Amino acid sequence: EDPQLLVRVRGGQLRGIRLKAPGGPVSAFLGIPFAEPPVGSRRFMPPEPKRPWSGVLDATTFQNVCYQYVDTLYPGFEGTEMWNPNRELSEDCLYLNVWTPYPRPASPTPVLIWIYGGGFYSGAASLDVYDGRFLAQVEGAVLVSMNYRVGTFGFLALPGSREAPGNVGLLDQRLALQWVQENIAAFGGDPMSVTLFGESAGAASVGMHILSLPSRSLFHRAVLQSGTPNGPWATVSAGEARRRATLLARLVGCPNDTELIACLRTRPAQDLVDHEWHVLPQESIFRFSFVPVVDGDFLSDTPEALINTGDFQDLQVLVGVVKDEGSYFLVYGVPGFSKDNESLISRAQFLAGVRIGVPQASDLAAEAVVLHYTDWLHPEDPTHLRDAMSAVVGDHNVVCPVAQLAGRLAAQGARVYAYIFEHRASTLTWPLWMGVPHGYEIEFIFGLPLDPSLNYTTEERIFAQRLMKYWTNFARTGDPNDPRDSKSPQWPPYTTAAQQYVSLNLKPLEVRRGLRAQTCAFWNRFLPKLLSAT
Amino acid sequence: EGREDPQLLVRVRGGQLRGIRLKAPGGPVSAFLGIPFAEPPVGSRRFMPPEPKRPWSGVLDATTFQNVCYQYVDTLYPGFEGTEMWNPNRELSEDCLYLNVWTPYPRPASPTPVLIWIYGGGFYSGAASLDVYDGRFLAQVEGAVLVSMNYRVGTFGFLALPGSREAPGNVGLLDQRLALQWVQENIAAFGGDPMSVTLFGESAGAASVGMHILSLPSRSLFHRAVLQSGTPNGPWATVSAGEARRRATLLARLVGCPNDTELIACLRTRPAQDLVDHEWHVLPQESIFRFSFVPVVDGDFLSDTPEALINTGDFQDLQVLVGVVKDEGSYFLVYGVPGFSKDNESLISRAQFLAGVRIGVPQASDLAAEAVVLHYTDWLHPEDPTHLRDAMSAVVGDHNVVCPVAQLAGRLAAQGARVYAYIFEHRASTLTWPLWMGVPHGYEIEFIFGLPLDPSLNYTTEERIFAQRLMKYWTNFARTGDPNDPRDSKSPQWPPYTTAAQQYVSLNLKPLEVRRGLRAQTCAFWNRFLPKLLSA
Ligand SMILES: *[C@@H]1O[C@H](CO)[C@@H](O[C@@H]2O[C@H](CO)[C@@H](O)[C@H](O)[C@H]2NC(C)=O)[C@H](O)[C@H]1NC(C)=O
Ligand SMILES: C[N+](C)(C)CCOC(=O)CCC(=O)OCC[N+](C)(C)C
Ligand SMILES: C[N+](C)(C)CCOC(=O)CCC(=O)OCC[N+](C)(C)C
Ligand SMILES: *[C@@H]1O[C@H](CO)[C@@H](O)[C@H](O)[C@H]1NC(C)=O
Ligand SMILES: *[C@@H]1O[C@H](CO)[C@@H](O)[C@H](O)[C@H]1NC(C)=O
Repeated sequence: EDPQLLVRVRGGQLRGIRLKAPGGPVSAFLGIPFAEPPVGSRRFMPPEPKRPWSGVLDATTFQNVCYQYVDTLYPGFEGTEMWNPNRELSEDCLYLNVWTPYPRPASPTPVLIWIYGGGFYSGAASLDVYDGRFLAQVEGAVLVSMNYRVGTFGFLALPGSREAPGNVGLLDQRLALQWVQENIAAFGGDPMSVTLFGESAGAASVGMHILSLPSRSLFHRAVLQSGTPNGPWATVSAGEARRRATLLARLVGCPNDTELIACLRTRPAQDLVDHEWHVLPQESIFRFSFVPVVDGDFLSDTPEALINTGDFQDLQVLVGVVKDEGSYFLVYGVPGFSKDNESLISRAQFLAGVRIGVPQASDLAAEAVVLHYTDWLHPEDPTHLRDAMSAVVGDHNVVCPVAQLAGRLAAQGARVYAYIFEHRASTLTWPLWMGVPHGYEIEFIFGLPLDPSLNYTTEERIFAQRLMKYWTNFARTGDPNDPRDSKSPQWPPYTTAAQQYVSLNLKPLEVRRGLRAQTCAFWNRFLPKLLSAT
Repeated sequence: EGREDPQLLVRVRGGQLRGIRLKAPGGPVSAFLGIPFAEPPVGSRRFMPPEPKRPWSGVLDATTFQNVCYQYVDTLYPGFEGTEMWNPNRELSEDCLYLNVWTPYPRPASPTPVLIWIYGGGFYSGAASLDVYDGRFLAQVEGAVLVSMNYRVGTFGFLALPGSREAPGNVGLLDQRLALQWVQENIAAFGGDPMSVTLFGESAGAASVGMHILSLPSRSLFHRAVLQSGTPNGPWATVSAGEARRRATLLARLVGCPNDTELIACLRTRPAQDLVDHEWHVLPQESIFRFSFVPVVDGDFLSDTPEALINTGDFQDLQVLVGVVKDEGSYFLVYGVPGFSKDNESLISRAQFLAGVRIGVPQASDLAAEAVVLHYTDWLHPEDPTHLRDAMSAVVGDHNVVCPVAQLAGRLAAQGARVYAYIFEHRASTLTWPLWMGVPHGYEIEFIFGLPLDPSLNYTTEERIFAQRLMKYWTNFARTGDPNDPRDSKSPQWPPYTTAAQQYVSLNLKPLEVRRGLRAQTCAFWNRFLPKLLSA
């Protein structure tokens, strides 16, 4: 019995496992329950706190993945399978993981809490890319990650109902946050220095915690990677959540809300997942059936309204995007695209793809997108059209929403730092045309290139080490720069005047100005004016 | 005759003429100035198509420029060469339908290509007699025969009660056409080749050239065309029958004139100046680069709209040269946009930019105007008064000239025409407008006509060489339909504009540089997006 691996938390005693990191050991406590299992009558309901337990709970292994859809577009392919569940699926999935230095930190250490992405329909904290050991060992950080409910289980809502109120996956995350405030000191973590970080739907999640008052006493800083609470996909209205929940119910033979929710609770988990992708209003990509709802509770108003009227004075945010945010999504619905060819498309296929990639756009608004993204010197060139399609989807769904948030936060007191991530992993199994796809910065921030068995280059290991420092410097101080340092390319704050951000690549930091400024003016200022007049 | 220079006596269809021996820097030229080509369009003839000039007895003196057609005279900046250089240099009269001819001295032995200049000035102003249109240098240096005609402007050329007999519209264009007919019948008397006539003009003059391309009866009267900083398509060069009628009727009321015959009859009783004094009061909006009396789509001279005609036309037999100056819009901003002045830097605010766009794009809805502001904003510096000033210039220039030209060039190329496109980017060293205005509308003309060759004018040596290059491109085009010299292979070549490659050349002090896409993205905005917005 190694006393470093034995911790007492409020609910009882835990035994962790000593893991090997490249430069030394780390203590890991995996599969710690933070809620009562949300099963049977507790499906669709807010999480309840975990009852205390007897003896010593075994926290040496990852727990089950929340019940979710599993991707089958390309069986066996690493590019898709690296995001699929790696533990058994279950509705009993509300557990969290903690990595700490070995021996445990002498003095209180900054805490980073990772919230995974996956469209609010998928994801798990057990995926290898989310491995906290490298950050623990190298940076001395305490790293925490939680499972939260996804799909119908986390986000099906009959708004105003007592028994399916909506947003329960966000309340799962909040309970884990509450757990960290109460327990993280036992691991050497500093509960007065918690940084949320996440990617895609996890970044949207982080933003929702910034915009929900109860969450704000549970952290101090935030990192939003490739995702925002504002934007086209991260929220639905109460009417539209009700519509989808009602249509899903109908699809599974169910059945007054009480009666409808009750019948849904009798259905096997897979029966719900079976009909998950039949409730969307259009043929679309980058669109997810069950997501956070503007309920007037967790979210007091729309994220747009909230970001425009918020006071962000004692907040620090790190935000950014990858170079090719849209590319990944094109192979999942747009005719002409595939990982297995160069996806050189016709102009006809481009016009069609815009209707799928901007599914809420009217005929005129779709036409304005096509005209803006056409290179009128090469209007029919298949490479330009393919790359333009990627751009439309990435800009609409991620870059322009990020730019808009960055600017509101900055304008309203927040200290903001922005980046574009431009390095394509040498190990990537997706084709060259997709570039630096959505999700492929995470492995560098988590420090996976430091594991020499993973076949990254020496430059990537050095690069990962740089990114780990920025993120953990930010966690420590709300500033990604070194306090004592190498020095003379400093990462400057993003402001609404200068609009400075940095390129994250194998070369030293480069400061640029304007995150797609002209194009995001199109999406953020023109298109809203268009369809609100028309 | 007897004691008189035998090289200056020529007979045309109407009778005998006496010209004048003028000095060009390189040697003498012959000029026959003030040749009547129509009956004076005065009295009962006002607003009516021109009648060909009846023959005269004796020898008509063709030694001086004749009267300028009655017109508005610019008052904005009195005594200032920037404005005065375009103002009338002879007395104003409705008796003004004269044309001018310049030829080598002695007149060429074998038939020479003819260039016909059609001046600009909004269809409300202009004269063939301005110094800037002086044909002596082209005649002397290139051996060209150059013709320039006066045509009626303002109400006198373009006021229309469409469908009427007494005021059918387009009569100023009919004046231009009669001159083209005159050249056909008569230019051989001067050594010009009637089977090789190339038109050219700037602004309204270029719109006019394009209307002759688009009008059947004019097509037999010339062989190649050159349109500088203007087009028949676009927002300002024509008006619908209904808008022409509305403007004519409003003007009539304003001068105290109530049946079209009765209305037009009463208009003919009014002093020419009364008409001029009210012509600016009939535009539908507060605007710039908009002109009250302009060609009308009558279903006669213009059988449909220029847009329809350029889209459905067969131009296989057409060789055309078209282009633009670097700063088409700057000039116009000082005649209407609050914030702008020739006497300061015109650093405007964002509020002044939005205001100006309403004036610069007068026919735009609120949504269209905001699309323009959003497109032209530098979102890295949205409040910077230097960019705002220059975006205001660009809006006006792109909407009214650059994108219509891009448009025309593409339709013509797509439909068989051999097209050559340029952008002119040299700012004359003698320009009196402020630097912020760049290379403004009309300031290439003096180089094409060769004024820098006159040492009394104080241009640089480099500017003289550059003028000689341009005169060669223009006359080579006139001669052959190709502005390149066949023997000179060392100089860089000017390639034709095509839809595939969209090539065009920069005209400046440096050798020709080929560029691709004449403002392709922005003109997609004006030519493809806004039209689709309009339908909704
Ligand atoms: C440059 O000169 C112009 C011409 O007078 C000035 O324009 C005026 O600006 C004021 C203040 O904004 C307005 O009230 C007027 O409407 C403008 N006059 C007109 C009719 O153009 C301009 O202010 C000058 N620039 C500076 C700062 O010296
Ligand atoms: C982003 N990530 C790297 C974390 C995981 C990749 O997941 C996707 O398949 C992206 C495409 C997608 O969202 O598909 C959902 C639609 N569906 C369910 C029909 C596949
Ligand atoms: C022939 N040129 C274009 C080289 C010079 C034209 O000069 C102008 O007046 C341009 C400004 C203008 O069109 O004035 C219109 C307003 N108005 C009529 C009141 C003077
Ligand atoms: C690329 O691959 C996809 C999938 O089979 C196919 O539908 C598409 O037409 C292909 N394109 C070309 C032109 O090879
Ligand atoms: C040109 O320069 C001369 C020589 O200094 C000067 O005296 C003359 O007035 C100038 N004329 C013009 C046209 O500017």
